[PDB]
Amino acid sequence: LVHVASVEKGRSYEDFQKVYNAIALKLREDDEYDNYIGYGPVLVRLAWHISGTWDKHDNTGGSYGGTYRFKKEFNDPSNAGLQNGFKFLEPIHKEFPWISSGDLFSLGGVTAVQEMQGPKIPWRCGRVDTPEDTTPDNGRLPDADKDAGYVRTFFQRLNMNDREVVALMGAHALGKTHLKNSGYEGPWGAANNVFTNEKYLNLLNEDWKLEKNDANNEQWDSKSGYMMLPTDYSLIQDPKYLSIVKEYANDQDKFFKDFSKAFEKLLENGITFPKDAPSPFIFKTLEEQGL
Ligand code: HEM
Repeated sequence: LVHVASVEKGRSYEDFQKVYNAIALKLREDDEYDNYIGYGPVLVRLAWHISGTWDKHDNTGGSYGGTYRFKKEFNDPSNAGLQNGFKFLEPIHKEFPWISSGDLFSLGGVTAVQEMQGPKIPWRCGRVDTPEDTTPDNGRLPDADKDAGYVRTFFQRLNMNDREVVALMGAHALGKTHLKNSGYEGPWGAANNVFTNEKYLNLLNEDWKLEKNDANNEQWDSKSGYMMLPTDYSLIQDPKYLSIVKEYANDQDKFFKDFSKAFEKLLENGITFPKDAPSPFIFKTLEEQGL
């Protein structure tokens, strides 16, 4: 498969900045969701799950075709709870019907990170909606009950290396786990809707204990009332991942720079951009615009 990026006809930077603005204003307004965490966390989870289905071997899956809109992918067990992020974005798509699904789902992830005080993420437009038979089969997204070898191998299918994987996993300081969605329950840390290097500090400084939760799954719980997945615990069990964890724990700006590079790579996997294509856009925040 080849997937060539095609800009939505006649649209420029200013059109996409208006879709970003609409997502950012609604994030501000619907502040009460999930006990006042807001929708920022589930929107960056949605952007990673529509991108995480990519397979480098045959170019299937990934963000291009916007196939999460189809039933097979929408009802994948691994996507449980993302229906909330979808319903958030739906009035926004009615307001700007010209944007493709893949572009809207991925831009929601970018808008969430920047509005939660994260780094600027360069974003490219041009994903094109593809038919229901291009929808990937369930089962390509990663299990949580596994170790650092599983993690390294999994992320190789998206050709992410060690530094990219540890930077990406920094997103597990956002939001929380929910028993009814995944069989895991608890907050990741103290600041769950502001983007920081907190995951790495908790990984190095908390007194973590292995326990079973009410769904019979194992998770690591700390004295502070925080939890972590087995796959997050991996990052301090593997010697290569651990030196990168330490690096991000001591330097939030290095974490922001690397997360920014790896998250854009993730959202662009499987997409060929022509060089007539516009450069990646850097959107201004509401605050930068005085809105
Ligand atoms: C081995 C990799 C990964 C596994 C196994 C994994 C698994 C999970 C699970 C089980 C949850 C809890 C879902 C729930 O109960 O609602 C979760 C939440 C979340 N994940 Fe991941 N994750 C992985 C990678 C990532 C990456 C790479 C990102 C983003 C760049 C990410 C972002 C998030 C966010 C923001 C949440 C919180 C969502 C919310 O608050 O509703 N995860 N993850």
